[PDB]
Amino acid sequence: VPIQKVQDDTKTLIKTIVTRINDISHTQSVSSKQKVTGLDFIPGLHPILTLSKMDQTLAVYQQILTSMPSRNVIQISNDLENLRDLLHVLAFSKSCHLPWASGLETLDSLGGVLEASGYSTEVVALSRLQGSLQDMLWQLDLSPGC
Repeated sequence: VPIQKVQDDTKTLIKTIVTRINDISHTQSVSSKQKVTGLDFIPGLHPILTLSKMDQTLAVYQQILTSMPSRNVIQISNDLENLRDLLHVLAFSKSCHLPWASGLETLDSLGGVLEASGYSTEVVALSRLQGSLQDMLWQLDLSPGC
């Protein structure tokens, strides 16, 4: 299938996945209930990553999301797979072949980004995962390399 068909489903998927984050992110008021965020900071930056890094970002976030006994963020973990599915078929139409991320490749190489500083609240993982998802969409119009 053409890249444009893959992107059509990826555009709506990312925009729909982020809606679940936004729905529980509606309570991230200024110093109201956004407590236990480790140190009131966002060490999960939103830089320019490639299709290979995009799949890996969802794989490594799953290793932190598993530690979150909150149906709100767990139901979202299954929706991340749907983005990655198209992402693998996307690079195929670009003559590029990316490796399927296992999950447990950089659990510790990334776990230090958060320091596990009371990372048990939804707002925290959601504040990181929110733009992490949208950070795959704009990227398809920037530089979706492999």
